[PDB]
Amino acid sequence: LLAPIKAFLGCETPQSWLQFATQDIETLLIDHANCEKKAAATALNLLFRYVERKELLTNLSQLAREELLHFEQVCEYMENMGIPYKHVPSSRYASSLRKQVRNEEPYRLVDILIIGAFIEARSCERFAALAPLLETQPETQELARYYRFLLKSESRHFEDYLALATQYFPDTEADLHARIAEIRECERELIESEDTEFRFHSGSPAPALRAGI
Ligand SMILES: [Br-]
Ligand SMILES: [Br-]
Ligand SMILES: [Br-]
Ligand SMILES: [Br-]
Ligand SMILES: [Br-]
Ligand SMILES: [Br-]
Ligand SMILES: [Fe+3]
Ligand SMILES: [Fe+3]
Repeated sequence: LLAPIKAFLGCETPQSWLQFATQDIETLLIDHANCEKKAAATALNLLFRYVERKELLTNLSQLAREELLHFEQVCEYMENMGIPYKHVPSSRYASSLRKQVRNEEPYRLVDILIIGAFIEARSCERFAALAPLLETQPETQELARYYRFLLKSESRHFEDYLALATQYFPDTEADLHARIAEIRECERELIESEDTEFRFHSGSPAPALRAGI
């Protein structure tokens, strides 16, 4: 299941991220909640703009409902875990990737769908990496269960985004691969490079941030 996710991504989640993540479950979960909202937002914006693309309408409308359901599920975990819904401003991740999107159609559309694929792939890999680590303490065992449950969901979302990108790309398969490889390098750098904040999709925690715990 994770084999094609790992092939598609340009790196694994660094061990530095995973070590920090277990020391700030609160930020992890609130940012997770926000990411689920953002994935619904992305899909819905696409439903507004590309009404001629009929497989995108069917698939992404379903996806946006599932993401909203994920949102409600995380909100319930927060309730149950005693976690208030604090203001956590968004990661650098999605906004940086969104800066790569080309203006010219249909490359705009294709880039957005390729980024979707990478975001969903990365989430899937990161949930997978976290789940066994969270399993090790009782107060995070329920979250681990939930993270393993999400894996199937995210894997499908990745596949769907990538399938859409493939069918609406106008040029050769080789041209698609080369563009995917460009976005892969951007995403890899966002994940592996140092990051002074901690979020679901934040990069390798900086010393500054390590000192704070
Ligand atoms: Br859009
Ligand atoms: Br629903
Ligand atoms: Br024990
Ligand atoms: Br291209
Ligand atoms: Br880097
Ligand atoms: Br932080
Ligand atoms: Fe989700
Ligand atoms: Fe998703």
